[PDB]
Amino acid sequence: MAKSSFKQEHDLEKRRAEAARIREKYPDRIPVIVEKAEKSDIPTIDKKKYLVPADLTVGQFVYVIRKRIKLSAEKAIFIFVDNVLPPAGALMSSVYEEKKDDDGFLYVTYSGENTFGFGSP
Repeated sequence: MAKSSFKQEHDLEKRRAEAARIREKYPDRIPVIVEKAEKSDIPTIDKKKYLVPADLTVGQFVYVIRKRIKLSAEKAIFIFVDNVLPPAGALMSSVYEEKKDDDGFLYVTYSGENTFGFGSP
């Protein structure tokens, strides 16, 4: 209902392994799986999945998306997961190991705001 991707393509072995493999490896980079929300209207960003360092926060991950993906000036991005709205400033890292975790891999879903929805080509 909230996100849509991994639920269609399950592969814990991959998530679990890559998760513990990285935390054991050294980089300790936050595995972020960006996915388009159901009511998402912010298309352009190559979401899919990619490992992002834990040396940053939630809003930093947002800063990663940097709302430069055909986004508007005064506007920005917004993430929804499991019907939530992360602290966007906390710390995807600590957070990853303090509240939200499934194995070590982090799954997120992006969504925009009053970005694009007027006239399409």
